[PDB]
Amino acid sequence: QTVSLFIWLPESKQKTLFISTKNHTQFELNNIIFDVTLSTELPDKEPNAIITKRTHPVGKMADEMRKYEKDHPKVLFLESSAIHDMMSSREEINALLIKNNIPIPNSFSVKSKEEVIQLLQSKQLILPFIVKPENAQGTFNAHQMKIVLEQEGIDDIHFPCLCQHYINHNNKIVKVFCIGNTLKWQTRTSLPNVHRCGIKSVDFNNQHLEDILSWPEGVIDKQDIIENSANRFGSKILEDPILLNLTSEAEMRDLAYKVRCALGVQLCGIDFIKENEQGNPLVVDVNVFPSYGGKVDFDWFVEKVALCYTE
Ligand SMILES: Nc1ncnc2c1ncn2[C@@H]1O[C@H](COP(=O)(O)OP(=O)(O)CP(=O)(O)O)[C@@H](O)[C@H]1O
Ligand SMILES: O=P(O)(O)O[C@H]1[C@H](O)[C@@H](O)[C@H](OP(=O)(O)O)[C@@H](OP(=O)(O)O)[C@H]1O
Ligand SMILES: [Mg+2]
Ligand SMILES: [Mg+2]
Repeated sequence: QTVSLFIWLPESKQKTLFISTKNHTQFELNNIIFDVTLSTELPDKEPNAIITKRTHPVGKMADEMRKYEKDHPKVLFLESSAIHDMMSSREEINALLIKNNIPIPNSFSVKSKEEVIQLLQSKQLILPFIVKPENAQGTFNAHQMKIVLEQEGIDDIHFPCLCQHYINHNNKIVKVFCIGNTLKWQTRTSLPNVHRCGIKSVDFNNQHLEDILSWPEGVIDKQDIIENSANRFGSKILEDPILLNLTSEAEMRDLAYKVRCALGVQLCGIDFIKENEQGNPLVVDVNVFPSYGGKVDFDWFVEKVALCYTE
């Protein structure tokens, strides 16, 4: 039997994702011959599956994608417009995690300051909390965060947004990348533990963590400033999370399976933290068709996609 897989990615994503690339590649896996094509444009001939990350929620690619899906219903998308749309909403992601009993820090999708005030006044939302845009993917603004340390810190929040209780997690985050059942994981630095010293809020873009160098004195412990200032608070690789006693392989596989089932996604990245590095994983982010840690082997990627396709 033969299966055609078509990888549809712009050069920008091809460059960040792959060490190198190939046009024609054919291989056999589990008694099936896979023909894999990579292009920046949609296929002229209908394949069995299209493997794609939609660069932006709106625009030409998004439009082409929706049209193609409608007009070629037999083509499997990894991942579809519908999955990208859901994964572009922090509300929709967290609703599915909650519905599927996957621990997260306490989270509220809010539309207004009045709503935030009521959540604070009723002791539902506990300080400090991080404010994440409702839009989750495809822009610089999607990653523009505020940490609210005191009630007065709510004044300049951009709505709609997710307000999520801030967990002091000792500046370690576990990243689990999935190609279906195939996993890759790592630990990175994250954000420092924060202190409620009187400062009302601080801001950072997750793509520009050097913002943290400018936070007022007292929010971060002096020793944490010493330990992280040399790399400008950048997202730095740490030791393997099992070796660090943060998690186990079985825990990561269980969590990743639960998230994939909850969200109906095969190609994703899951970020989780633990309060004081102990207890339940707390999922803080799920991303469609992620970085996989950057610069991955092309042949590895396509074989694992083929494996996923069979399953
Ligand atoms: N509830 C929480 N408590 C403490 N820190 C949190 C947190 N939620 C997120 N963080 C920190 O903020 C960072 C950015 O949050 P998040 O991962 O949700 O945004 P994002 O979707 O912009 C990241 P990506 O670039 O991986 O998509 C995380 O990497 C983590 O360091
Ligand atoms: O895999 P991690 O380390 O979690 O980071 C990814 C983010 O999670 C994605 O949201 C990025 O996509 P966008 O820049 O389109 O939002 C994505 O950008 P990319 O698709 O260009 O690689 C990555 O930065
Ligand atoms: Mg993240
Ligand atoms: Mg994200």
